[PDB]
Amino acid sequence: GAMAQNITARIGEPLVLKCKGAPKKPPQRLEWKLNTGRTEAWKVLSPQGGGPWDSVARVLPNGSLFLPAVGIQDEGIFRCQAMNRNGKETKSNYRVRVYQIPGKPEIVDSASELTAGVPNKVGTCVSEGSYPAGTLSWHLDGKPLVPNEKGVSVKEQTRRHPETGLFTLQSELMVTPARGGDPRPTFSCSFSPLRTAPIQPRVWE
Amino acid sequence: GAMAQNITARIGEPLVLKCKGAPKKPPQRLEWKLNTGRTEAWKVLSPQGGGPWDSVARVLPNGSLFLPAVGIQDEGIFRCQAMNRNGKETKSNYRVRVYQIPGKPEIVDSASELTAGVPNKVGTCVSEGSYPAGTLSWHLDGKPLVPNEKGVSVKEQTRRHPETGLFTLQSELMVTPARGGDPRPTFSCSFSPALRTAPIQPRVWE
Amino acid sequence: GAMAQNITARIGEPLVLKCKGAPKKPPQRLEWKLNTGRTEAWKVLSPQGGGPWDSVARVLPNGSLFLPAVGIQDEGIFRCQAMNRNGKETKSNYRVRVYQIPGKPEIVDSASELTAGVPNKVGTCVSEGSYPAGTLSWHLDGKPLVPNEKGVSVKEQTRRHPETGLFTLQSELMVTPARGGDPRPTFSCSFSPLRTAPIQPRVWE
Amino acid sequence: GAMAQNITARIGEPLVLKCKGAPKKPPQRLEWKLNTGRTEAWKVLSPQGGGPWDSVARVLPNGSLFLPAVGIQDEGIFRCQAMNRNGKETKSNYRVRVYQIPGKPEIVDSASELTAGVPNKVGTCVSEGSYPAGTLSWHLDGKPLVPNEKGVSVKEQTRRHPETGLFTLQSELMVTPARGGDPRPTFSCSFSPALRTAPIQPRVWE
Ligand SMILES: Cc1cccc2c(-c3ccccc3)c(C(=O)O)[nH]c12
Ligand SMILES: Cc1cccc2c(-c3ccccc3)c(C(=O)O)[nH]c12
Ligand SMILES: Cc1cccc2c(-c3ccccc3)c(C(=O)O)[nH]c12
Ligand SMILES: Cc1cccc2c(-c3ccccc3)c(C(=O)O)[nH]c12
Ligand SMILES: Oc1cccc(Oc2ccccc2)c1
Ligand SMILES: Oc1cccc(Oc2ccccc2)c1
Ligand SMILES: Oc1cccc(Oc2ccccc2)c1
Ligand SMILES: Oc1cccc(Oc2ccccc2)c1
Ligand SMILES: Oc1cccc(Oc2ccccc2)c1
Ligand SMILES: Oc1cccc(Oc2ccccc2)c1
Ligand SMILES: [Cl-]
Ligand SMILES: [Cl-]
Ligand SMILES: [Cl-]
Ligand SMILES: [Cl-]
Repeated sequence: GAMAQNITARIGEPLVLKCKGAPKKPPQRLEWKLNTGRTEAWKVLSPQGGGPWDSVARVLPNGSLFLPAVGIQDEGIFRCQAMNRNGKETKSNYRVRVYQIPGKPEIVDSASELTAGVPNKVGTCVSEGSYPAGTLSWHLDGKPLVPNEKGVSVKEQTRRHPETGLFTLQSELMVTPARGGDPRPTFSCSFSPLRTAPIQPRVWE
Repeated sequence: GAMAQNITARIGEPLVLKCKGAPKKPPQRLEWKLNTGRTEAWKVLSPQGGGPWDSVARVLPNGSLFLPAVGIQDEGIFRCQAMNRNGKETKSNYRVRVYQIPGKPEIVDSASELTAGVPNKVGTCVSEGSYPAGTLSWHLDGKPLVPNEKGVSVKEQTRRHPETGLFTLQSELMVTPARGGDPRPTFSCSFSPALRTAPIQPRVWE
Repeated sequence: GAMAQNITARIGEPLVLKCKGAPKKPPQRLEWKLNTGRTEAWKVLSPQGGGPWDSVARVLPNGSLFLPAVGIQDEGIFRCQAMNRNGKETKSNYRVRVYQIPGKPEIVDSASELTAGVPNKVGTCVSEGSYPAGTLSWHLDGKPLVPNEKGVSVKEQTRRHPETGLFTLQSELMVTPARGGDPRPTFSCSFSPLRTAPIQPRVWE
Repeated sequence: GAMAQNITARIGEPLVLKCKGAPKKPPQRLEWKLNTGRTEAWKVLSPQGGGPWDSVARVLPNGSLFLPAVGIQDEGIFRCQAMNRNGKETKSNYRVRVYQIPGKPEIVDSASELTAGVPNKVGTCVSEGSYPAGTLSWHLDGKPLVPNEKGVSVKEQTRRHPETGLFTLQSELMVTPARGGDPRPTFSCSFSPALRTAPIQPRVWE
């Protein structure tokens, strides 16, 4: 596309996009065009407004575009063209990316004992309400644990809320502990674009 | 994919999908899996149910899957696997395609007079509330008018309702009437995937 | 989107799109913009050309846009803006939809005998090389046969060529013939957006 | 979907996916199913193979699935079901995500002088050949520069190669230098999903 300002917009929150170069208040010669999950190619929005789009996005008195509560379908491109009192045309181009932060992840199941030298199910971590999905990461004593790296295995499931579209992640960690290591290791789970309480199992030689 | 029964489901209407080979009532060994606009790959649904999915699709006592009101996002694939009393497994595979019929199309503007031998704007037709979009067709004396036929030109605009996702179509017809033709032709507009407009009958000058 | 001319373009065939209002030959003040399966939002193409896009679409001397062989990814929107010798701006807007016609469908398996009053597998029809997929229809004595209509059952499979993206369809027809009907019915299969040879089984009362 | 091993596969490189629990060599009771950019829902692949798919993915003697050179359209889900000698079934489920690393980013234009207290165009950075697109980040004296921070503005353009589908990024940085700061700041550009540019060191006037 064209040169644009990247905007990250949280779902459920308002968004105001500036129409650069527009007169401070009406009358203004300006037009907004957007191409999002709600449109078939470009949709034109004018200061007059009207219709179904008045429930979604409206042009404010200062010419800015206002969305009262961003949704997944508002991802896309938003552009304004305005004329100033003289007659200079000014363009504003925005690439809008939407997101949602999940709740704190939690460990829903965990082993209290691990046996060194054999594979063990360490635990299951769940995260609810992210957009886009993201992924869950595991940590050992505060250091990242790399999946499928000869001893560490991670499997993950992604499910979508049928109405909101937000993602729930469920990740399972298996480890083969090395003999002669820490007997009370600390494991934790985090959401990769917060972190869980650490679980502290016992390891046997 | 696999061999499936094609199902067409109207938006807003209920849908019942049969789980072939399931026992008539509980207990039943059966499982539904669906992959639609609402899922990340396959979602498993069981007779027990529960959770957010109970507002969208639930397994009935006879093992069928029931959606109270189909939406655009229910397009996709729906499968059941069941075991009968004897113990034979039976699979059911459905490809669900969703649609909505628009209201009757309307002519929102039309010429009352056309001049033969020059291009004329005949009229504008609008259709609201289709899914998928479809297209608008023009007719002259009950015969189809083919766009871009050296004399017939058609332009069309498709807009999407920002909350329902249903389409509104707006089509403009221009024609160059041939000298020595019908002086009172009849034009009509139709929705193409009743649904035809009242005909307009302008006057043509030689 | 905006008011556009709908263009249907066959895959593998050239496409020429007119830039209305452009001067007949250079120099011309004109610009093409396209948004297709090949682009991230709008891509601008100029008469000078250059780069990777010269293998796909180029502006001709008369200002028209030329694609030597349309592919699936050329579906989308194509627009031109030009200035004439005076200075009138003219816009051209095209919505391009791509397709491919399959080969003649064929019956790959068929019953030679049907028993009235019970379900029978009548036959299997295959169509190769369509885009978009389309569907296969069955006919009895030249009349359409409606699927899942208490006596008629149709199942269909759609597969995609891994490299070309063209679709292969396979449809199976089952019928429960009505007692006291035609003893030598004629069935045929057709591609719905040609037709097969009719199969003519024998029916028993 | 279901519980799966996440696999990251570089475009143009081979990929081997293990069919867990399959016998080491034929005969094997196993089946692969994949749903990717190349398929309409699930495609079944067998050890026998054959057809157009033999140019893309084939089952090896040990039952693993092999793709000689991954492409963008191989993103998706790959599953195996096998039976061992005893007779136990084992399933393998993979979620395959494809990527490509761009070339080293470059500064294609830069200011040699900046004026404190006014907005200045610092430079333009370009990255070619990423998948998915990614983004370009700017740094000042090794610290991240946050866009739209009342004084820092960044605009970016993403273009797609019309035949390979790989992305080219172009990012422009503008800053309003604060009076009384470093007179020879160092700016650099980096690719964000080595891959950092040489730093530019303009002069700033008070
Ligand atoms: C490249 C670029 C950046 C910012 C705005 C625009 C507009 C536009 C937006 C609203 C109204 C009229 C024109 C256009 C166009 O459509 O030509 N291009 C733009
Ligand atoms: C090819 C085909 C047709 C109809 C149903 C299925 C199921 C299934 C559906 C629900 C529960 C368990 C299995 C599967 C599978 O997943 O193997 N394949 C199927
Ligand atoms: C609504 C409509 C119809 C046909 C062409 C255009 C262009 C355009 C195309 C190429 C170059 C410059 C402008 C624009 C725009 O971008 O404003 N809108 C258009
Ligand atoms: C949930 C899950 C994990 C891994 C493999 C499978 C298979 C499968 C794959 C290839 C062949 C036969 C079955 C199925 C199914 O289709 O039921 N479900 C699976
Ligand atoms: O929608 C509107 C409302 C008022 C004036 C207007 O005029 C412009 C058209 C295009 C670009 C800039 C200005 C457009
Ligand atoms: O975009 C919207 C959507 C709904 C209503 C609306 O009208 C307002 C007037 C004053 C304050 C806030 C909103 C504007
Ligand atoms: O035929 C099947 C296939 C898979 C599982 C199954 O067992 C279930 C019973 C109730 C609910 C969900 C699953 C029965
Ligand atoms: O790409 C080009 C090449 C030459 C002239 C030109 O000037 C225009 C810009 C936009 C619209 C119409 C004309 C654009
Ligand atoms: O769009 C293209 C693509 C490849 C080559 C090309 O150059 C030609 C010159 C003369 C005749 C035909 C083609 C134009
Ligand atoms: O474990 C399985 C699951 C499904 C089918 C199967 O039998 C096949 C043997 C060879 C090739 C394809 C299928 C074995
Ligand atoms: Cl899901
Ligand atoms: Cl729209
Ligand atoms: Cl397929
Ligand atoms: Cl592009």
